[PDB]
Amino acid sequence: QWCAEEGESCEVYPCCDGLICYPTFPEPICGV
Repeated sequence: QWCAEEGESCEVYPCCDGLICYPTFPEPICGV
C-alpha cells in the first residue's frame, strides 16, 4: 500500500481505513 495505515506516519501519505492524523511527535500518525 501507498497510503498510511494504523500506526504509520501520515507526513507523506493520508490514512487508509479512514483514520485521523494525530499531532504526534516527531511526525503525526493515522488513528481513529
